[PDB]
Amino acid sequence: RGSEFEVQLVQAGGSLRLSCAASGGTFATSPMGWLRQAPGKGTEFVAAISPSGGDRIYADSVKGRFTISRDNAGNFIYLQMNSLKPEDTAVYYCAVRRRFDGTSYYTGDYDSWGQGTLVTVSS
Repeated sequence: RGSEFEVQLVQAGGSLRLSCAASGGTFATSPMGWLRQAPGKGTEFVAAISPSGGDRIYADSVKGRFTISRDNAGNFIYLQMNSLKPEDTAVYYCAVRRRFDGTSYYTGDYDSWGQGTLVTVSS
């Protein structure tokens, strides 16, 4: 479903797998991430994965519940969301790291890419 973006309804304690695709290995060289915007809130950082697949970092509010991965051709990254809370209700964006002014946790170094996904968690 959707309106300006894709929509996903889930129930608390459920799981969901977001996916984000490019063409021609667009982000084979780039570090990647997921950002989210909860209503009223600024964009926050969720997870990031390096080109090698192996430097994965997590907002402490998703650490241990979410996991990030990618393919090797540079076309896909996934966000595997488990133990969903109603606190996780937000619009989710995959993002390319295009600048290197801060750490890998810095939402400012990321550009959202493609089309967001509203994940509503019903208590």
